[PDB]
Amino acid sequence: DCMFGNGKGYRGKKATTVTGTPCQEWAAQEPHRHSTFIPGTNKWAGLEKNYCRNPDGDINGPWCYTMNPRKLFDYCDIPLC
Ligand SMILES: O=C(O)c1cn(C2CC2)c2cc(N3CCNCC3)c(F)cc2c1=O
Repeated sequence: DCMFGNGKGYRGKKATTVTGTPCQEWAAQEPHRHSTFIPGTNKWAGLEKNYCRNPDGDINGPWCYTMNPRKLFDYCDIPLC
């Protein structure tokens, strides 16, 4: 699928970053601990499995926590609608 504007409403199944790195699941706390952007308390941003999302409305578009233990997050690569 494509993304509208900055992709805040994107609900597709892309689950890798721009470089191909697998995404970490939003509910997971490994390999990266995070107190923010958890599905338990954010019920409105579609924080589902390990899919690319944009809960903070970054102009750069949808992103995910990465499975690389050194690198916290990266943007994904989804075309503009
Ligand atoms: O406290 C935390 O766990 C985090 C706090 N922040 C904000 C900076 C204070 C984050 C910001 C991130 N970026 C997402 C993409 N748009 C820019 C901000 C991010 F990927 C993760 C976190 C955290 O885990």
